[PDB]
Amino acid sequence: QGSRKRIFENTKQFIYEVNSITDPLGQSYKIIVNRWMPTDAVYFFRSADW
Amino acid sequence: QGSRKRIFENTKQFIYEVNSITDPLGQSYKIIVNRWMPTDAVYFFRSADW
Repeated sequence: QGSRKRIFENTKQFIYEVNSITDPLGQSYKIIVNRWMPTDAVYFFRSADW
Repeated sequence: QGSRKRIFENTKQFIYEVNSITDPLGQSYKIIVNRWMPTDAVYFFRSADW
């Protein structure tokens, strides 16, 4: 908790916080879930190099 | 945790919280990581006096 880099999303009508997690280095990570994952592995990427 | 002065950065679409640590004296300090460090010490500076 004490090392949780909060990150929000302003929309002019609501401030939607994001389910993000950060490492000791400060690198923030957003967490999204997909129903078609193989269920026996996790993926880390930027969604732009692909 | 209770004394950590959480500072944020607006970007017109997101609010990225910075990984800043504060001292009991009330001053805040950003935390940046670099592979170029000697790995055995840390530097406290302003980034504008150099």
